[PDB]
Amino acid sequence: NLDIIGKRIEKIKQEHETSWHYDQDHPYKTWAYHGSYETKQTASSMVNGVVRLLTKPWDIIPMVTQMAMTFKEKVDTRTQEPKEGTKKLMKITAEWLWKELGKKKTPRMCTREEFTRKVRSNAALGAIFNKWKSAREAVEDSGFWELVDKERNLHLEGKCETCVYNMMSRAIWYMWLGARFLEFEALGFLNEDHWFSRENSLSGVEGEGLHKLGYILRDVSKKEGGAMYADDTAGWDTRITLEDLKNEEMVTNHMEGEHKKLAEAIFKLTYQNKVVRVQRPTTVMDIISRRDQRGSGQVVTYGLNTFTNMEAQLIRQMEGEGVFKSIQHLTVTEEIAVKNWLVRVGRERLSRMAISGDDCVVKPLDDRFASALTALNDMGKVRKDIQQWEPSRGWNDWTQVPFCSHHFHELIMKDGRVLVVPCRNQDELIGRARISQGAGWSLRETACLGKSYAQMWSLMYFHRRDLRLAANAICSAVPSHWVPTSRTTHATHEWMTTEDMLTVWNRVWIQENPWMEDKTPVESWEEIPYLGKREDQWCGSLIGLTSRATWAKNIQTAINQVRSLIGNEEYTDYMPSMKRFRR
Ligand SMILES: Cc1ncc(CNc2cncc(F)c2)s1
Ligand SMILES: Cc1ncc(CNc2cncc(F)c2)s1
Ligand SMILES: [Zn+2]
Ligand SMILES: [Zn+2]
Repeated sequence: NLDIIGKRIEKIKQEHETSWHYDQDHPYKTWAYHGSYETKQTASSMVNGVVRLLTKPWDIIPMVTQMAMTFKEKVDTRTQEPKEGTKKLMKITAEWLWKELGKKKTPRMCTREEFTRKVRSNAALGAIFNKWKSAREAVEDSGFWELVDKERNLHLEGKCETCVYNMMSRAIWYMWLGARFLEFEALGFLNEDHWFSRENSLSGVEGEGLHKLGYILRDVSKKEGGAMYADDTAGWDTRITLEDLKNEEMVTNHMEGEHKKLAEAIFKLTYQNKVVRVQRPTTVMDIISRRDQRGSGQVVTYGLNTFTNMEAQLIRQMEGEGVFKSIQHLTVTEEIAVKNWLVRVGRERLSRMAISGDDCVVKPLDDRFASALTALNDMGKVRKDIQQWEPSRGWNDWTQVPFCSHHFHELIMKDGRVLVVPCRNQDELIGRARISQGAGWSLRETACLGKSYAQMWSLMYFHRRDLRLAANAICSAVPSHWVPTSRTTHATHEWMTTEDMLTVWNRVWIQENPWMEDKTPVESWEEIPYLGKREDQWCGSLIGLTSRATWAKNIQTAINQVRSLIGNEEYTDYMPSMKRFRR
C-alpha cells in the first residue's frame, strides 16, 4: 500500500513544504486522502462560425443550440468484491481469452521513435505543460528522456516516483508525458498491433470504421439465436474491480525479459495502486489514493475495457446456457464444464458479439440470456436505466440495435447493390460540427475543421438529404485546396484528405468493401441513394419545413457570405453535384 505510493506522495509533499495541511473536512470516503496544498486556475466549447453560418435553419432547434452551452458523486463509489465462484469464472475466462488473443500475436515493447511520431502528427495521449510547453517540445529535447530513464530504472527496482494522475459521466486523468511513454512502451502493442481487431479477437471492432460496423452487426444477425442485446453499463470505468485489474495483468504471462517487468510495474504501480491530484475550490490540490476503478490512457483503457467486456459477456452467455448453476462456489465438475465450453464453443460465442470498449451487442444462442443476471450483477457490471433483476429488453431487428452511438440502415442502390450505412439523430450530428474544442483558432483553422465535418458527412451520412446539401455548401465555401484538420484524430478517418470525395466514396463503399461482389465504380453523386424521405424525417431531417426550403433555395447566398469573410481565394462550386442545383 503506502510503501508503493508513499514515494510519489512524499515527493509531492516536499515540492509544497510551506503548504502541506491534512484538512479534516475532506469529502472523500471511497478514496484515501493524504493531504493538500495551494493552487489557482481552471476549457469550454466554442462555436465554429463556418458551420453555423451554413446551417441557419438549426439556429432555432434547442437540441442543436443547447449542445454548445454550459456525477463526481459516481467516481466516489465502491464496488463489493465478487463471490468466489464469480472470481473463478473470471480468472478461468481471462486466462483462456489472453491465450486466444496471443495465438497469432507477439507482445513487444513500443519505442520512443514510435511515441515521437505519434506526438508530431498529434493523437490525444493526454500529457501536462511544468518545464516544456507543448508535448511536441519535450520529445525534441534530451533531458526529458533522462527523466524517463530514471523512472524506468525505478520501475525495474519495483518502485515509482512521478506517475501521478490529474482528475478533470466523463472525468479524464491526464498524466505527465514521461508516464504516458512508459505506459505506451509496455502496453501500446495492444492498440498498435490490433489485438482487438475482428480478425484476431472475433468480438472486437478495433480499426473497423463506421462504414464497416453496420455490415458486422448484420453478419451477427445471420447467426441462429434469439434477440440482439445491447445493455449499457452504468459508469463502466467506476465498476472495474481490483479482480478485473488482476485478470487484465495476466497479459504479462505472455511476455518476457525487460518487457514483462516493465508491464508488471505499470499494472502493479499505476493501475492496481493510483495517486491523483484533484482541485477543490473550498482552491487546494487534494492528493487522494485508490487501488480500484479504471485509470490508464484513453487508448489502453479502450483495449482493457474491450477485454474485460468480452470476458463478462462470455460469462453471461455461460449463465444463460446453464454451464454453471450458482456464483457462490464453482464445483470441480463446473470448472471442467466451463473450461470445456470455452474450448468447444468459445470462438463461436465470441463471433456472436460486437464489442467496442464498454459498448456491446450480443446475439446469444437464445433468450435465456435476458434473465441471466447473477454473474453480470456480482461482477459489478450493473446495467444502466433498468431494475437490477428486471430481464433485458432484446431487439428483433438489427437495424434498430444501438452501437457506438449509431443505428444502421439497409439501403438499396438504383443498381441493386446494398449499402449498410451508419446513422444517428441529425440534431446530434449538426450540434457536434458546430463545436470547436480549444480557443486560439484562426478563420483558416476554423474553416478547415468545418471541412473535416463536411467530408465526414459526404462519406458516412450521404444518405441524409440535409447533410449532403450542407456538406456540399461547406466544401463550396472553404478554399478548394485548404486541408481538413482535427485536434483529436476513432477507427478509420478516410475523410481526412484533399482527394476528390466521390473518389474516396468509391474506394471506401465499392473497392475496399468486402460485402460488395460487383466493383463497378459509381460515376456521379446522383447514382448514390438517400434514405426514404419519411425515414429521413424520423432521423431528424428538416425536409418539408419552410425554413429548410428557403435555406436550400438560397444556399449560394450563404456560401457567398462565408466566401466574403474568408476572402479572395480559389473556390469550387460543389452544389451542381446535386440534381436540384444541376441547373
Ligand atoms: C478505437 C476504435 N476503433 C473502432 C471503433 C468503433 N467505433 C467508432 C465510433 N466512431 C467512429 C468510428 F470510426 C468508429 S472505436
Ligand atoms: C414529406 C415530404 N415529401 C417531399 C418532401 C420534399 N423534400 C425532399 C427533398 N429532396 C429530395 C426529396 F426526395 C424530397 S418532404
Ligand atoms: Zn512510475
Ligand atoms: Zn437513421
